[PDB]
Order: sequence, then structure tokens, then C-alpha cells
Amino acid sequence: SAVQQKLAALEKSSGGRLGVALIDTADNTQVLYRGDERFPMCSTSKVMAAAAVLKQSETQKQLLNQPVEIKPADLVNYNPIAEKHVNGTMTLAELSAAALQYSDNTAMNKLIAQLGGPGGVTAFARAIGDETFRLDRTEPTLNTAIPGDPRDTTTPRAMAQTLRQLTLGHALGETQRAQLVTWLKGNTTGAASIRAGLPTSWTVGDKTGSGDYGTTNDIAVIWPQGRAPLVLVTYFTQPQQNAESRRDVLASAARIIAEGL
Repeated sequence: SAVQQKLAALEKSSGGRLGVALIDTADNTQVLYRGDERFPMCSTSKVMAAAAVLKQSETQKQLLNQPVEIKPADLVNYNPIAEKHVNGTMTLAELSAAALQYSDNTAMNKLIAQLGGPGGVTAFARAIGDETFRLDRTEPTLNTAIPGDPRDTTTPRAMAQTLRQLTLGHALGETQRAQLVTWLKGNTTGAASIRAGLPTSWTVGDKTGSGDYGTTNDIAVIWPQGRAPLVLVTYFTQPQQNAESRRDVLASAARIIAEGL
């Protein structure tokens, strides 16, 4: 299609490797570009950890209010919110919000611990039918994004389907789904990524990710005004370990997708 030719040209112009998956929930049509290739998830994996904790809270009704101590040893490389609460506590809700809306890496590690390790996050993915997602490491090493390394990867197709199920479907309870949507809509790190390629009037909930090899990711649910929602995953990675982030590529891919719907 026109769109796949334009995405291929965008990729060629960028020097990297681009993966895109769009689900249009109006007709369940899909647009895929490198849809079944593995990409490093980096912080887009935080959505799965938060959602796994939300799933636990369906049975442990008070779980999100459970206080979790933030100790100096817990801090890793990027902890904008957890830093504000060292030697204090944050609830699991606050940690989930921090991981999602500020990409706090300490918060992610606390969520992973709550789930019993990376295997607990992966198990949740399997439980909702995602056989592709794998979380292998904690923060910050899950962001190494080494070419060919299957650790901490998923595919665009898989992540789009899973994000649809978590936000628009019923993989979570009604209260939990609404909470996840609210958290995603309140993301603070996405202004230059998918959002920047879309009409300003559309409502977006997203989670960015970034890592080594100039890995620049964003996964989003999109609510156009007067139109069924869309799920859009954009993953991008580059051949040089020290490459700079390219959020503009994600914006451009979103713009290309938005042309045509």
C-alpha cells in the first residue's frame, strides 16, 4: 500500500530499523511494518508491569494502596519520582503512575519485585495470550538493546494486540482498565513522539521507551474525535550503540499512518 511504501521510505531516510503496528478498532484492520520482527521494548515494558499489578488488585482489592519503602539502594539511573520519596514510601498506585507517566526506573523495579521477578511480568503476558513478550532483566540493564539479543523484546504486532486488550478490551477488570487508561492519557514523556504526528484534537495515551542503539519507542492508544480508537506501536532502533534518539521518526510514522484513516 501507499502507507507501507511511505513507511519504508521513512525507514530508509532514517538509517535505522522501524517497526509499526496499527490496529483500527473500527474494522479490526491492521497495518504492519516489520510487524513480526523483535525490537527492544525498553520502557514500553512498563505498561506490562503496571498492568500485571492491576490484575493482582482485582483479587487483592487494597493492593494499590500498599506502601512500599524507597531506600537509597533502590535508586538506579533515572528515578525522577522515586528520588522525591527516598527514605519514605510510595504506594503501588503511585509507583505504577511514576513508572508509566515519568518512566521512573526505580518504580519499574518495585513493580517487578511485587510480581516476583521478570518471570512474573512475562507470566502475565502469557496469561492474557501474548506469547511473544519477554521480560528478562530489571532496570536499567533491560535497555541494552543489543542487536539480535532476544532478551526484553517483543514484536510490534504482539504489543499492539496486547495494548488493545489491556486498554480497550477486557484483559483487566473495569476499574483497572479505566485506571490504566487514565495513567496512559497522563503520560508526560510523549510530546515529541507519536503525539507530535497526530492532530492536536485527538486524545492519546502512550508510553515511550528509549535505550541504547538509539532505540526510540512509543506505544499508544488513540481516540480520534468522532471515530473508533486506534492502537499504534512504533519501535525504532539503530545500528550504532551510541546513536541518538530519533523521536521525530516516530512522529513521522504516526503522521503517515494518520494520512489515510
